[PDB]
Amino acid sequence: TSTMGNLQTAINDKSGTLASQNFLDADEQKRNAYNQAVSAAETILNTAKTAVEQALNNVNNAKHALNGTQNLNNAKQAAITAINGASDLNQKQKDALKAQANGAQRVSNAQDVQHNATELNT
Amino acid sequence: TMGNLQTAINDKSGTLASQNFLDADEQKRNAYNQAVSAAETILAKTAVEQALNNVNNAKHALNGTQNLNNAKQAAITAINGASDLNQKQKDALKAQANGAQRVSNAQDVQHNATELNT
Ligand SMILES: [Cl-]
Ligand SMILES: [Cl-]
Ligand SMILES: [Cl-]
Ligand SMILES: [Cl-]
Ligand code: NA
Ligand code: NA
Ligand SMILES: [Zn+2]
Ligand SMILES: [Zn+2]
Ligand SMILES: [Zn+2]
Ligand SMILES: [Zn+2]
Ligand SMILES: [Zn+2]
Ligand SMILES: [Zn+2]
Ligand SMILES: [Zn+2]
Ligand SMILES: [Zn+2]
Ligand SMILES: [Zn+2]
Ligand SMILES: [Zn+2]
Ligand SMILES: [Zn+2]
Ligand SMILES: [Zn+2]
Ligand SMILES: [Zn+2]
Ligand SMILES: [Zn+2]
Ligand SMILES: [Zn+2]
Ligand SMILES: [Zn+2]
Ligand SMILES: [Zn+2]
Ligand SMILES: [Zn+2]
Repeated sequence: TSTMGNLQTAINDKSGTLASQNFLDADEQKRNAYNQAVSAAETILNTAKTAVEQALNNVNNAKHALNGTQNLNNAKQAAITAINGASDLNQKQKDALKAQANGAQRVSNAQDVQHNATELNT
Repeated sequence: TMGNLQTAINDKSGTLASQNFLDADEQKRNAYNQAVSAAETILAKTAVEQALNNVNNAKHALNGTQNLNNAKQAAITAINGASDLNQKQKDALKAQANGAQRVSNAQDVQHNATELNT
């Protein structure tokens, strides 16, 4: 069906999604929900229109719920806030650490910056 | 806000490799590329915030995925209207259309169906 085609359009995007920062840094429950929806759709692509439609909806909703990007932005702001509240750091150190946080490509990089700032401050 | 802008610029290469970009209308691909370039140039709060909006709006506007689903349906419709094809041929061609990973693959299926039908 047109629904089968649409479902395929979602499952075939699996691998690029799974390699994206927005997936990789999403909350674990949300990563699991996307994986489970993709597996369920793959089962079908090997139905009733309602079953295909529910599978499609479940993939789209899981995919849209991935929040790696927002997690990264939140991690950056947390690092910045820490760097700003680090009263013992001089301006040069704060600037360098801010540059690291703002440039963080992964949540772990921003978290490492926060930890390093706090360590240096003490 | 500089941090948030950086998050959008740094995603440029993965976006550019996605089918949703590659098969987007050319004006929408251009719009995303221009917005990313404008943001890169920056890397006033309101100028940073507008740059960010512009990247996010351009990214959201990319429509490769919808172009692919459209191309799939157009191929299916052609296959369905191809009165000289038998059930076996129609089925095989529908499988190819539904499995198309890029717009061009679905358009090739449509052309092939029409050619086979005539
Ligand atoms: Cl991403
Ligand atoms: Cl895509
Ligand atoms: Cl695809
Ligand atoms: Cl054609
Ligand atoms: Na999301
Ligand atoms: Na879009
Ligand atoms: Zn992304
Ligand atoms: Zn979405
Ligand atoms: Zn002190
Ligand atoms: Zn670490
Ligand atoms: Zn720590
Ligand atoms: Zn330590
Ligand atoms: Zn220590
Ligand atoms: Zn990405
Ligand atoms: Zn993709
Ligand atoms: Zn995609
Ligand atoms: Zn268009
Ligand atoms: Zn504003
Ligand atoms: Zn969006
Ligand atoms: Zn099928
Ligand atoms: Zn072609
Ligand atoms: Zn043709
Ligand atoms: Zn031909
Ligand atoms: Zn011919």
